[PDB]
Amino acid sequence: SGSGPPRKVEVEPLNSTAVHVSWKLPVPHGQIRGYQVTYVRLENGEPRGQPIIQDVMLAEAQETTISGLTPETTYSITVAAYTTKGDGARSKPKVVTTTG
Ligand SMILES: OC[C@@H](O)[C@@H](O)[C@H](O)[C@@H](O)CO
Repeated sequence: SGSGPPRKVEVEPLNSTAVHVSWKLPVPHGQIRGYQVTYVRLENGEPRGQPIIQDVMLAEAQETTISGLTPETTYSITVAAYTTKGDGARSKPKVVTTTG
């Protein structure tokens, strides 16, 4: 509502407990104050447990590392901007599974 989604979200695995998430600026709305990276464990494709929100509270932000993940575990990741007119649209989920 406050903005379109972050564009070209990418996930790069780092190790069995961490992945690197990056994105491009939403299409130029409210003014961007930061980004909300949300991830949730999936079990057989279904979300399980509370989603975890990692705030990246720089308007210039375009990346963050999610760490403390469990090995051999599947996660669904979305990104949304925080704006002066409320949350932006969330990106479509990107789903990855950590190595062993
Ligand atoms: O489709 C993959 C499967 O559901 C698995 O990766 C779970 O996320 C993991 O077993 C968590 O216990």
